[PDB]
Amino acid sequence: NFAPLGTITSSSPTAQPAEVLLQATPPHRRARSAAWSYIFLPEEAWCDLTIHLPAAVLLKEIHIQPHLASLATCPSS
Amino acid sequence: NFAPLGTITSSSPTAQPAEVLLQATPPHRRARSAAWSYIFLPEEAWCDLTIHLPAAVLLKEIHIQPHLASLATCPSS
Repeated sequence: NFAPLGTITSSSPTAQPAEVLLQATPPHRRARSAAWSYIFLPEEAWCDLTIHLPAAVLLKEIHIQPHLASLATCPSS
Repeated sequence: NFAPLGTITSSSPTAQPAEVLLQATPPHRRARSAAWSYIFLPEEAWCDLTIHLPAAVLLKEIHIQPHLASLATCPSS
């Protein structure tokens, strides 16, 4: 897992910092709050997150874990 | 709402009774257990529920409310 060594950023100027998404140890699977949250404007359809790595890597898999306490907030695609 | 006056049944001989789904007052939004549950066999794809009414009615709408405490169990279609 190379994610903890990189830097995460977003193009929305009003987004909560998301450096907590890269921690190696996953949060508890019964937490009452999502680690990272994003609020959509009524005319918005997509949000973006960019991860920069310090050096080139042969990539094979991407893992994303949503907030299990409430799956109504899982991204649609 | 004509549902409370009808009878509900299912074609699976090993299904939990589902007469509680017809109650007029909805359960609490923060309940820790689903009102009705069904367990799928590994070769099963669909389950069925039939509601019989005592007299003919001009039907317009159908409402179904899943278990909000865990949306991973919401039916796919």
